[PDB]
Amino acid sequence: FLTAVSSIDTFLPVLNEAKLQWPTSALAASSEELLGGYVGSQFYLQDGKYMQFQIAGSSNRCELRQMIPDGGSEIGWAVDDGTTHTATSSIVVPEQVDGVEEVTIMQIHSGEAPQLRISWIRSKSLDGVAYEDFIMSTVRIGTGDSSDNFVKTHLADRTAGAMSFQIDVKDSKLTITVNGNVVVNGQDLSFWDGTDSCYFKAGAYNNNPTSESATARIKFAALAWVDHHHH
Repeated sequence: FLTAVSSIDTFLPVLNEAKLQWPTSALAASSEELLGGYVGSQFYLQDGKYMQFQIAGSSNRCELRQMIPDGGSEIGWAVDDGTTHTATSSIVVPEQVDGVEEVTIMQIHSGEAPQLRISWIRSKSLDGVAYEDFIMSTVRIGTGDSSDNFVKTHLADRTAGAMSFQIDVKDSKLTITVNGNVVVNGQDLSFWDGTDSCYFKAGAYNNNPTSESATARIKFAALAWVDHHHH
């Protein structure tokens, strides 16, 4: 039988501040249900240690969505509200099966668009350099579809072992730290000033697969939204 993520202590803080969306943006489990042992093949505890997300199908997802703690409603914050917004994680990205091409593993999202996606990607060229099997950041600096709306950055080659991520947003600037090294230092997010519906997500969101049957799989060793106000 599948073991529930809430059966150990590691992920209780974040489960108290999230809801699960699966297999689309539809609610699959409230915070209370996650703390109460919600479990399925899409979301279970692997190796007694990892919060494992699994999803197949183009644009489908199995993702935690940040919520107000202790049974609260949807959170929304702004990049320019003056507070530091921080997410941390430690992620094992296994070798992905054939047909999986890109998996988004953390996001900053608003009602209508992703400000930031961190994704694993099988193969891509960036700025005239071909990269394989790597982690990338995609930042939106507009809502359009042309390449001037995006800032895309190679963060790191995928490792077999856990990779740690920290995302900080403060005063309309984004910092991304990977394995303790600042890789994205003060990216401008001021396009989004005034949008007060932003929130963190994490999990697996499957992008442009070549088979809708192929299951993406991501293992989290740690995940938290870090509150700088301690309220």
